[PDB]
Amino acid sequence: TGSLSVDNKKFWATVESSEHSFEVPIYAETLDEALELAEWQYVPAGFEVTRVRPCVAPK
Repeated sequence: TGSLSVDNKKFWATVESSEHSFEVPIYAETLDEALELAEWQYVPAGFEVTRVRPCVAPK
């Protein structure tokens, strides 16, 4: 499903490294929650979560 932002608060945490900045779908209520979610869940992701943005899309 390309439209995974189905009503749930989908966020994109920019997990960045020197070579490339990545993004993984965070699911939280607020942006602060999404933000901690990244730095919380994204430890074994390798990259460093530099940003978190709201997808806030129905698709």
